[PDB]
Amino acid sequence: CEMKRTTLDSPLGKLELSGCEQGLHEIKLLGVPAPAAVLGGPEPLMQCTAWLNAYFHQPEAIEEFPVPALHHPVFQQESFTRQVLWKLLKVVKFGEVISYQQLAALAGNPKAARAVGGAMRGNPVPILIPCHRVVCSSGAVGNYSGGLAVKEWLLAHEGHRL
Ligand SMILES: [Zn+2]
Repeated sequence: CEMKRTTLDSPLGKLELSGCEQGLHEIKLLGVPAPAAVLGGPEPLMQCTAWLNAYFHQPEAIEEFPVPALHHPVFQQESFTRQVLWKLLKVVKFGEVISYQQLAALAGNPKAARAVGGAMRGNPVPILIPCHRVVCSSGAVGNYSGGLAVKEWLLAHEGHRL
């Protein structure tokens, strides 16, 4: 699993994308459309770069971009966390939101909202797997592993009045 990396500047700051031939491993926030610092394969990395560029700069076409394969260890083995992440990825689209409770139910256990909240913090590929779209049943934005301001920027970017 030879790890390759590249960096992509964005409205959220420099994003570090890492992965291998088998898939995208992580999207990390290090703190005008920009190119990835290092061009070329592996394929999942190039796909992630194109996806992110579209998400930030050509959002109307986001559904057109293929989602790269994921190979971070969290996706390699079965677990409630993986079930949660995959469900979120598959169901909650651009402009949509879901409560921690609804996602828990989706994952098969309506009473596991806290575990769902914990699962969000174990998400290695934010934005792509929209942990920012998981919010409070009260209407509040809710906590975010990457900070409230970041969660609010993403939600505002998707049409929310924030
Ligand atoms: Zn890998």
